[PDB]
Amino acid sequence: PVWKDADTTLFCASDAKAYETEVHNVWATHACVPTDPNPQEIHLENVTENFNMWKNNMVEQMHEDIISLWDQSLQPCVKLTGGSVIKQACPKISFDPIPIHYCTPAGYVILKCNDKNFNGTGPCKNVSSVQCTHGIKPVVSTQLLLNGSLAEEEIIIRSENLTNNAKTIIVHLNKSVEINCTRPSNDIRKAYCEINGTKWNKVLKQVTEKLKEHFNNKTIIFQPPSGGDLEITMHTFNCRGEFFYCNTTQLFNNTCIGCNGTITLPCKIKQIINMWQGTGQAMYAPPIDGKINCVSNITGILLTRDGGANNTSNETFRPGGGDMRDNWRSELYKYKVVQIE
Ligand SMILES: CN1CCN(C(=O)N2C[C@H](CO)C[C@H](C(=O)Nc3ccc(Cl)c(F)c3)C2)CC1
Ligand SMILES: *[C@@H]1O[C@H](CO)[C@@H](O)[C@H](O)[C@H]1NC(C)=O
Ligand SMILES: *[C@@H]1O[C@H](CO)[C@@H](O)[C@H](O)[C@H]1NC(C)=O
Ligand SMILES: *[C@@H]1O[C@H](CO)[C@@H](O)[C@H](O)[C@H]1NC(C)=O
Ligand SMILES: *[C@@H]1O[C@H](CO)[C@@H](O)[C@H](O)[C@H]1NC(C)=O
Ligand SMILES: *[C@@H]1O[C@H](CO)[C@@H](O)[C@H](O)[C@H]1NC(C)=O
Ligand SMILES: *[C@@H]1O[C@H](CO)[C@@H](O)[C@H](O)[C@H]1NC(C)=O
Ligand SMILES: *[C@@H]1O[C@H](CO)[C@@H](O)[C@H](O)[C@H]1NC(C)=O
Ligand SMILES: *[C@@H]1O[C@H](CO)[C@@H](O)[C@H](O)[C@H]1NC(C)=O
Ligand SMILES: *[C@@H]1O[C@H](CO)[C@@H](O)[C@H](O)[C@H]1NC(C)=O
Ligand SMILES: *[C@@H]1O[C@H](CO)[C@@H](O)[C@H](O)[C@H]1NC(C)=O
Ligand SMILES: *[C@@H]1O[C@H](CO)[C@@H](O)[C@H](O)[C@H]1NC(C)=O
Ligand SMILES: *[C@@H]1O[C@H](CO)[C@@H](O)[C@H](O)[C@H]1NC(C)=O
Repeated sequence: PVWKDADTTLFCASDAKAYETEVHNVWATHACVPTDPNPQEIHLENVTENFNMWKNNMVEQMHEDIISLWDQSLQPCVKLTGGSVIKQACPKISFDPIPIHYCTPAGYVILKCNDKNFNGTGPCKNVSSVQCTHGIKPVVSTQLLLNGSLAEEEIIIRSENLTNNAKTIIVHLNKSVEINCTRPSNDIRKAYCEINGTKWNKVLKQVTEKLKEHFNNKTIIFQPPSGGDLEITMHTFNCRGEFFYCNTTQLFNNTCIGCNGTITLPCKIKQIINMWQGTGQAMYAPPIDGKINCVSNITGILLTRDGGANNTSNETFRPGGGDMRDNWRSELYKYKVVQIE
């Protein structure tokens, strides 16, 4: 029972159904193995281990997987890409992510931090050892993290360096907030998201208080993004194959901390997309017929702190996103691959 930090090629596992035509099920059918039937972790009594969620190769390996999955499934009619115009089919596919597990080969094990207040960086006291991670839904989105896990007690603030304003902050919520997005049946690209306002604003209240704990009680100010290409300025996600862009100004600007009802965010289903996998534009086909609906859980927030506010008494935070590696980070944060012996 000796180990050291190391990186190896992992393998993936999932409860995919071989009959299902959903693209995540197909990709996991040919690319992952069945999940462990009898998994079990080994408690490491009075062992303290150092983790770093911002420098973890697991994240890059999952990222490479999700790039491959999307490359094979969600494929665009036209892909303007650094001067090329690769054209191809874009059949309306079935899209709904399933949990994926990340497993070590023989000779390696993953270490899992069970400290219920772990912030992703430095020491962990209650350390367990596993062979596979839990099932992680690979939900691509900006500004808001959806379908995710929740912090087990206090709202957790994750960052590689909180005093460096350039490094993204991940708010890990301890209570989810439902966001219910609909494109009603047949402007066929107009859509909207509904969110409970009292819930959302109570949770933003709590986030404010946490950030106060992290910033010497400086005043905390929320604002929408300041410049961006649309995938950043708007909450962008995929609903049954369609790319939704949603204005979140009503979430990051009324402050509202007589306002307490149901927030309705306007949204558009875009066709031309700035891809998150790599630089380039992808053009898909117009939306499917019928009502397109997704009821997701908001479980985390991607935030960028404003710079140059050192000599002021405020700290400004704006929703961020773009690098999906942080999206996988928000779930992989408690894991670490150690080579055995
Ligand atoms: C570092 N690496 C280089 C290439 N890259 C980009 O260039 N961008 C820039 C682009 C606009 O500027 C926005 C991109 C983005 O997040 N797109 C996106 C597409 C679909 C969905 Cl559903 C979504 F949630 C997000 C990020 C990724 C990061
Ligand atoms: C450590 O985490 C494990 C995982 O659930 C569990 O035994 C318990 O929460 C913790 N154990 C102790 C002794 O605190
Ligand atoms: C949303 O959150 C609720 C309560 O936090 C949970 O029971 C439910 O499973 C979550 N939904 C999804 C799709 O994870
Ligand atoms: C969430 O964490 C906050 C601390 O930021 C705490 O005050 C609150 O009671 C927690 N709520 C839930 C539902 O866990
Ligand atoms: C994370 O926790 C460690 C140890 O408690 C601490 O050194 C580090 O500053 C923390 N980071 C954040 C962003 O709270
Ligand atoms: C965090 O950011 C500040 C500001 O840029 C920098 O001075 C400091 O060295 C950073 N921390 C580390 C550990 O590099
Ligand atoms: C979501 O929104 C639609 C349209 O407003 C509504 O019919 C539905 O009841 C809402 N809730 C759920 C869980 O779908
Ligand atoms: C919103 O959730 C809050 C709980 O904080 C509750 O008071 C209310 O029932 C919900 N509002 C609606 C319109 O469902
Ligand atoms: C922040 O303000 C609270 C007031 O409730 C105080 O107890 C706490 O010491 C303050 N912390 C810092 C770091 O200023
Ligand atoms: C979001 O809506 C507000 C008005 O409610 C508008 O001022 C803002 O420009 C919109 N955001 C974008 C990115 O268009
Ligand atoms: C919200 O901030 C935006 C700046 O992007 C601006 O459109 C608006 O004035 C602010 N909110 C209100 C209620 O004015
Ligand atoms: C969140 O989970 C629900 C329940 O499976 C799902 O219907 C929804 O599409 C998910 N959200 C996203 C953005 O995938
Ligand atoms: C702002 O303050 C942080 C830490 O106090 C420092 O690292 C950073 O360089 C400062 N930025 C400027 C522009 O002075």
